[PDB]
Amino acid sequence: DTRFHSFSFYELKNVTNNFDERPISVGGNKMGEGGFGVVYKGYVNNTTVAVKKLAAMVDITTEELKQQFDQEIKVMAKCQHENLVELLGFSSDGDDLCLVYVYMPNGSLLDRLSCLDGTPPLSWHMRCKIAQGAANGINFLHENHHIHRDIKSANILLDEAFTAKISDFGLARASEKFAQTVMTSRIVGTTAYMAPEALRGEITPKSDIYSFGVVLLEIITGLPAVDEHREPQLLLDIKEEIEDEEKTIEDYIDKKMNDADSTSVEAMYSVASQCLHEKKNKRPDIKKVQQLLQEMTAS
Ligand SMILES: COc1cc2c(OC[C@@H]3CCC(=O)N3)nccc2cc1C(N)=O
Repeated sequence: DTRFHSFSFYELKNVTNNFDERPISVGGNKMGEGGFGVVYKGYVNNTTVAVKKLAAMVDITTEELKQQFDQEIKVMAKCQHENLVELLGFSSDGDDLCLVYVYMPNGSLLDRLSCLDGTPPLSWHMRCKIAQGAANGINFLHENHHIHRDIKSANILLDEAFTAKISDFGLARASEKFAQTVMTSRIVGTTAYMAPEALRGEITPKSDIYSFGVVLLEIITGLPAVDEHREPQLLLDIKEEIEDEEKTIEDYIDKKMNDADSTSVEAMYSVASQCLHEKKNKRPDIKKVQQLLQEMTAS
């Protein structure tokens, strides 16, 4: 139960060069974006920070956007951990709602897997630490009775040491009876990562495990979760191709690595495969996932 800094909108507007939407690669301040806002690089109190300015980028109301702003703050006040991005403050005065975070110099796992802007590919050694760190962050959330509901590589940020930091808690849901699955009338999340039961309205921590399985496939292959000009379009379908012996995990391993070994790659794939079980009750819990990922690098 934390209390955060309250920033003025105009200081955040000033330190981000009037919310310069041009990418940093061309002299702007934009680091990235989501369906609910744009992230800008800022400089407050000599400290580099990230400023997420909330906007209706997809079909969403002002009231729903304010609820996600409040929910992010509420979750960040309760959940502080090594593998969760740190909220420094917020801005609720003036024109837009802003959320200020600790600066993540290596951006998102999605951007690093795609080598966006010419960044060097992540080694298998770094990818293993990222998978372990992301699982430790999800474990902390589930231990504190929170369901993220939007686990994906755009929501796994990378700090100055490539430590994984789960981000975007605007859709997170608390549950005193952590088990006991409930339903919602507003289905939210990212389609390419969503569990079948989440697509139907169910709210359960088992859906976070399924989404994490898609993230593990992106880590192994370097492929995005969805690509409309690829066969298969959805990355999750490669699990079925491998099960039906049409292909092997070796046919899909990211070629942009030089230090992957068959044993640890097959160990990570086995975890991803278990996470992606269509029946939610057959998936492992996050504790089991954490254990399997630790055994993957043990020697
Ligand atoms: C929340 O803080 C950041 C979000 C970044 C980002 O986000 C893409 C989506 C939208 C919001 C989200 O959480 N994921 N892409 C690239 C770089 C980012 C850096 C930070 C940062 N803290 O430096």
